[PDB]
Amino acid sequence: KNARVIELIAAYRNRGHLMADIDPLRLDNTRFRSTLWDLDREFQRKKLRDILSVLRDAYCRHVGVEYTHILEPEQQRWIQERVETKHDKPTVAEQKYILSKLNAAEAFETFLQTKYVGQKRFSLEGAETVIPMMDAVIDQCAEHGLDEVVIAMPHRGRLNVLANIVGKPYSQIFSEFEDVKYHLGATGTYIQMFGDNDIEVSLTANPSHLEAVDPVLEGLVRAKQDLLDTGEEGSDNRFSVVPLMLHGDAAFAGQGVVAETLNLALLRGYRTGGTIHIVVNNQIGFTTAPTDSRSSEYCTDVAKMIGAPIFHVNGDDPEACAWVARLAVDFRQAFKKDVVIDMLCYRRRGHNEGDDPSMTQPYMYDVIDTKRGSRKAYTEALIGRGDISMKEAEDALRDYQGQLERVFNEVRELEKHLATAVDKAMLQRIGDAHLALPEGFTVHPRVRPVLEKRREMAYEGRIDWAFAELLALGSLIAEGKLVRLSGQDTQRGTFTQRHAVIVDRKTGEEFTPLQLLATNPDGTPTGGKFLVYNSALSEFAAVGFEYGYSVGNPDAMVLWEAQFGDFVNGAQSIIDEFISSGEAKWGQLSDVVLLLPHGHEGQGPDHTSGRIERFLQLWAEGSMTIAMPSTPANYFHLLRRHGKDGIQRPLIVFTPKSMLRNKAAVSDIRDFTESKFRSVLEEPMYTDGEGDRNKVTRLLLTSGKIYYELAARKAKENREDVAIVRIEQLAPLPRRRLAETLDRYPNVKEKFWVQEEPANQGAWPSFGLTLPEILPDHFTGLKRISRRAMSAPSSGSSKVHAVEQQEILDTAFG
Amino acid sequence: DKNARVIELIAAYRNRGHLMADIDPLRLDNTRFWDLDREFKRKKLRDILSVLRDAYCRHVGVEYTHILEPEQQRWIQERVETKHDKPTVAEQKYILSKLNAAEAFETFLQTKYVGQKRFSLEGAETVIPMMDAVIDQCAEHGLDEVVIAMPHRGRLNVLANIVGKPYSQIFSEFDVKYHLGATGTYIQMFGDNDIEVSLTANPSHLEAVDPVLEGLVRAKQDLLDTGEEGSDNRFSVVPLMLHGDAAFAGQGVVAETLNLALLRGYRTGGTIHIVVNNQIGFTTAPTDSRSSEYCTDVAKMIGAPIFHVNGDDPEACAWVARLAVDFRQAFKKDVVIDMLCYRRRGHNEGDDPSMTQPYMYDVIDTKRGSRKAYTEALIGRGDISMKEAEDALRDYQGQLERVFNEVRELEKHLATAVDKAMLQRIGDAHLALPEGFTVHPRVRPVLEKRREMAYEGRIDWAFAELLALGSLIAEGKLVRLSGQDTQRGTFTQRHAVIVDRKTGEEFTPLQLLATNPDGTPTGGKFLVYNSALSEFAAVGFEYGYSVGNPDAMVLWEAQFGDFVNGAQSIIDEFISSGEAKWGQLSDVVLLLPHGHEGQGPDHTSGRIERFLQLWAEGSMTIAMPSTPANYFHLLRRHGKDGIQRPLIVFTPKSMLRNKAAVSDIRDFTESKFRSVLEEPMYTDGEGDRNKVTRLLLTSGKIYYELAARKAKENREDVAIVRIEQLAPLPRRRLAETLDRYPNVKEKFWVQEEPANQGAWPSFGLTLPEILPDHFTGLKRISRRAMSAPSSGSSKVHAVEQQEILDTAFG
Ligand SMILES: Cc1ncc(C[n+]2csc(CCOP(=O)(O)OP(=O)(O)O)c2C)c(N)n1
Ligand SMILES: Cc1ncc(C[n+]2csc(CCOP(=O)(O)OP(=O)(O)O)c2C)c(N)n1
Ligand SMILES: [Ca+2]
Ligand SMILES: [Ca+2]
Ligand SMILES: [Mg+2]
Ligand SMILES: [Mg+2]
Repeated sequence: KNARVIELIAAYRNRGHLMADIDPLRLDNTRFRSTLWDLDREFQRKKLRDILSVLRDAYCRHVGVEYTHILEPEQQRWIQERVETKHDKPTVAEQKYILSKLNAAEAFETFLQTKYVGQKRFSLEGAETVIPMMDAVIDQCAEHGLDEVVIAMPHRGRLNVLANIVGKPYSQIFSEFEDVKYHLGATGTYIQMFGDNDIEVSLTANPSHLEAVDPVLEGLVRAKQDLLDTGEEGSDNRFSVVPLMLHGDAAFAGQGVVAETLNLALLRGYRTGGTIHIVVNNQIGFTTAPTDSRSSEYCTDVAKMIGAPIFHVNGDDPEACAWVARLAVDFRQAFKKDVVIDMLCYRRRGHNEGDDPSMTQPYMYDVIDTKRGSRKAYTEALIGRGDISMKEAEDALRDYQGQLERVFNEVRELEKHLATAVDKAMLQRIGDAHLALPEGFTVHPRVRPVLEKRREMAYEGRIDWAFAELLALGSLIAEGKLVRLSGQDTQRGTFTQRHAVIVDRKTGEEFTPLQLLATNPDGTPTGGKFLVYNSALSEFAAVGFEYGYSVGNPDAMVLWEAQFGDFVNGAQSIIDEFISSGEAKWGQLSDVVLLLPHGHEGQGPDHTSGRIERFLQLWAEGSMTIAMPSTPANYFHLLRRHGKDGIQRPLIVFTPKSMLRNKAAVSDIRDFTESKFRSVLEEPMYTDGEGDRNKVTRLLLTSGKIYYELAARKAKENREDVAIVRIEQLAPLPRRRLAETLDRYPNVKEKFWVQEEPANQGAWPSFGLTLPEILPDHFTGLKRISRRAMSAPSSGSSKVHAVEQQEILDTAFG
Repeated sequence: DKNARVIELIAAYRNRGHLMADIDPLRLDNTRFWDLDREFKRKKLRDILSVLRDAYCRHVGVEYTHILEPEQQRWIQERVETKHDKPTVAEQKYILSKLNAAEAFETFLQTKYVGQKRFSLEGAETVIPMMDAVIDQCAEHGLDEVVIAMPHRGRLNVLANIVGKPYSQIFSEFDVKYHLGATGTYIQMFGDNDIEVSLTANPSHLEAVDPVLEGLVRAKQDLLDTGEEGSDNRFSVVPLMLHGDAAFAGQGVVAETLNLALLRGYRTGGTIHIVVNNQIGFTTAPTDSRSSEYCTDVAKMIGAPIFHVNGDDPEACAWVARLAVDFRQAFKKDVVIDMLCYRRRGHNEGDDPSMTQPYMYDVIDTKRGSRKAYTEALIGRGDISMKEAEDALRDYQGQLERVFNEVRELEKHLATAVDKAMLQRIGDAHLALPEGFTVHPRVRPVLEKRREMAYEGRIDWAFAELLALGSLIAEGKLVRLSGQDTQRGTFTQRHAVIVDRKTGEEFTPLQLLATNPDGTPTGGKFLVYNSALSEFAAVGFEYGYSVGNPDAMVLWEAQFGDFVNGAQSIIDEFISSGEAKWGQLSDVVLLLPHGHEGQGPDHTSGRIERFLQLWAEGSMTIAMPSTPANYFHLLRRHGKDGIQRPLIVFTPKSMLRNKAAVSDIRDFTESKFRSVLEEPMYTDGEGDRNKVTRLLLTSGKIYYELAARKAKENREDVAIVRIEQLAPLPRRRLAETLDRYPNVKEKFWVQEEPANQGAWPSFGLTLPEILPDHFTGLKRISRRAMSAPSSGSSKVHAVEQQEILDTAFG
């Protein structure tokens, strides 16, 4: 008998959610339809009837709890202790407060659909309970003494969230009201009703691409946490900035970025101490039914990927919704892990102004047509339960009418109205840091020569690309800058060149040489820090995270590195919707750096190109800086200029692979100490040697590693009639420097743009059209030397690659 | 109290025994790890506990209590909680012969060639007898084919020891081999059945092939009349998908693809997943690659059973592979096998993996391979004699010599028009409702207007599309059309499926064209679905479907072309380049709603400039038709041309309801696709081509606005020529048309898109070089260059649009 009871307890805890009354529409009738002497028997010693009543109340009323999939027993125990108790009914005051939030939420919706045209698509009607729910989340975060709640959400109810959650005045929200308002960021202050705390509340900008903002929000919150010295990189472990992420049911189940972002939730490089997720589950996706949208019971099942607790709650019960919101915040604070709230509700209107939703979902909309709103339902229920008197209900309807008038009236009143050069001692310090190992640290035998070579380079020169990068980042840290660098295998470097983190051969302990530069020789901190991580195997979420990190902390140097530039197309949505366009669309600024290894080396179409042509196509005046440096010193100056220029603008860098180890691609100490970034470079024989520019009749214009091959062919054949000029900064085109450089070769009769990439790729598609237009006296007659146009970045054969490369060199010198 | 502790103990093993199972061959985590003769309800507690420890805490970690279906939990419980009969000596020797072949292959690959370390299967060889068991069990069920998708690790070993490709084929001109497709036949060793085994092509982008494989299998399943769109529920084409641990946890496409597993439009009857879990991703440790216990935790999204298996136990690995196939057959749902193993070598030739993972590699350095381990284990247990072990080693040696010798020996050596009757039949089909069907009051006028357009003309875009698809079905073609809200259409224009107002039953008017008037089938079919809210998986699936059935007409529709960038990896790695890279052909159609209408930067552009940039001769067809009839002929040409080539179409939004954008019946019955269109006043009216001094070249809906301005101002001096086919550029038709306007003094390319977008970036550079006698001096009229596809303000949009029209006629 006691064995059947234990199995019955487990059955309610595991599967009671399959029988909970969570759907306000009750669309599926089969949901519910599909001994007595044992009830008074005692089984802590409690009667079976009391055990069963606690289980039905906790798991089979208006909240479906999914938590037995959680692997941590202490988390399962924490939930079952809070859920399996006799809960004290809310005070009438708390019920009246929740009703006032529904009053404000519904008053906003009535106004939005009555005053303006084309607002049906944004309607929160049938889902208004999300407002007292969000209110409870933020109020509970303030109760925990947290610093800020950052929200990311799509368009549904966004202006309602601005007014009733962020607390933006109507004068600001409806100022010159057309749709861009549905994409902009916002900031406000939430002041507790029944408490004495306040908390900052912000909303991040986003495109119409559903869920694409998810990893952006995480990076933004992480940057804010790092600044407050809270969380993973902080002294305190309160993670005092809370991500509050809203979603729609169809998008949450279908978009891959959701799983990529959930995958970041506990990573040392990306954790934000747990995100509070709210899915506005109106059980429809435009005209699409959930059966065509997902292959699982709930739209939230993806959250089981990280063992997150899931609460399915009935949107027509705002008390249960507010209670679950507060429980979610307490779980997040206790375990620093994500909590998912699935609010079952409905979409009162069609998807947009034209849509009659009974055309495609007649059964659902015949049931929706019998529904009174959550506010009228909650007021009527409170009257029935004997919770409020007829007078108190009339006062509630008066408060609703007052809110409605206030928004109409207020909107009516609104209608009436630099050097980057460092001293040599900085280079020496960064070099010495590579040999300043912790006491008893055991360096891997193959890493030790790298550390010694770096000390040698810092004092004697011949500085390679990999060290030049760390000299730039280390000098920024010494000057007080926060530097965050990440990507796939970025700590060591894909080409075993970086070693930003070195690993103890015996203990596995990590040592970060550049972190020593965060402390001055006197011992005081510089205010700077080096944060370097290996990312998860993701492009979409990792790029979105780094973009959001730079938005969150504009003073940080933020770099994301692709394993090979060819994989960055996995993050195309972030490049198109945020990086390249966020500034022009929303006035949102980012200084994020994307490092994209690029170059034709015969390793195939997925290990050759960062798609220079695509980034040049996205570019417009002042949107991004695009570069392909050919020397370590120039890369050093490019990064230091980027971090010190006081301009928040993304930087795209096409970085080398084999050129990392090209013995000709090295720089002198004086290039770091007495020079600056050069958008255009000339051959050293003309700037520092005995070369004669006046002998040149053929000018080769190029970018990147092909320069060294062209220079080696020029040297082999003693071709004084040919000069090679490098365009280091591809965008904005350095018009003036390019004009000035070309003027010093007066006997040029022919000019060629030379590139490794196919004719429909690389810089030619844009340069071939732009250069003869911006500089007609220099580039009229400009011809191309490249690989033939191809549907792939390169051939799949290393043999075909070598022949094509030799054809380019032979044509250039033909 | 005693019995109560026993039930709680049974539940703990079933729920959490996998946390204590000896699954890791390396045993990296050390922290991982009397009353018993009393009978319980009748078995002794010691025998109850032994069954539980063997089932859940030995070399297999079973995760199944998260499954919501109780019959699935029961089915697993019953097969895993039994005293299992030890495999026959013939089976153990067979598993060892597969490990022998697998290891001999690896020794050869790493000894003969340079640069093969990155693809080494050393430490993970047990995946070969595991895959062998999967395919053998599929053959035992009498299934038709197993289609594999995998990344590069052990790919050539799979070709030789699974697909059964000869060494002469594998090492011919020997890295493109690591990406190509392959087909073979698997013949059972101890059975009398055979099964086809194929491998699909893939880029280096890990997991990107996942939805491609599902689409390819579904196309094959539809062809064999099996599964969702078939007579039997066998789903006799099985997807076998391999993965790496870091990519399976980090790539979003995995979740998007798992999300398709039970959908009516995308289900393949369950996929068998094998994760080669070597507990590393290049230099990255699992604690930096995922936020959960297992790399396979994403599979809990669809309640899939998960089996964590020790790669050093090939018997347990082969047993789990067979159980997985039985589960898939019983429940038509995905099964995930997490094979714990190790990566013996560095990620590549340069890598000393102890630089970044010294503890793991000091433990790997003590490991003998799973072959030497399994041979020694078979001697110790007394399952094979010393002689049989020597023969087993003689078999390895013999397999090694054979591959060296065979590769050594290798080194030495049409009209698209339809008739009036066809148009009328498609119009009439819209009114041929099933008995007792109740049409929605707002859908009924659409059905009656279509009958009216079929007989009287003024055919709009939406009907012209269905006229093209419907006529192809009547001719016997399989038409598969899908995308977000595609059944109704995003702009409420398609109504390819209509819903009974009273019962909710779906009716597909075009499906009536799959049956001849005599009652016999045409062989054609209309498969139309609302997709999940995915771009990456949905586009990958449709691409895969076109590969799987080259005779099918496959169309994927973006809600707005602006969202197709979510599928950029599929566009770049498969659609635009699969033919040139792997010789893999696809006739997939992408329909991208496009046009400047003031709805913002995410509801304006399908990024024409990006598709034109990807294009190279013979890779794709790119079009932006301006008339319903020209769109009809474009789709008909595409489906009937006998060429497998992707088609990119920039489709209208407001132009769907533009009263001037309608076609006559004669445009369907007596014309063809026109790559270049002239104004009807010159081809059919009283317009004089010799009066023209200014030529406006354009594409798409802006034509109607330019024509309206011409008509308002009676501008006989200006002509508007449309480029309907943007790629390949219709060079001969363009020259021929322009030669008909001899007094042209100036030419302009006119477009709605910003100067750095639309067709201008490519046309501005390409038109003066391919046709210098016509386009030298070509000038642009467009929106200014922008970092976004458009302004976010409808007011700015209107001003800019008027500026374009005023410049064109200035
Ligand atoms: C990435 C992306 N794909 C497609 C769309 C087009 N779209 C807009 S709303 C919608 C349906 C959304 O359903 P759901 O996520 O349940 O949200 P709801 O509108 O019901 O609140 C789609 C497909 C989009 N905005 N973003
Ligand atoms: C989409 C994508 N991103 C990045 C890479 C680069 N890459 C190649 S192998 C590797 C690590 C793979 O780890 P895992 O998935 O565990 O497979 P394994 O090599 O261990 O078999 C990465 C990140 C890739 N090929 N594809
Ligand atoms: Ca800057
Ligand atoms: Ca074709
Ligand atoms: Mg929805
Ligand atoms: Mg791995």
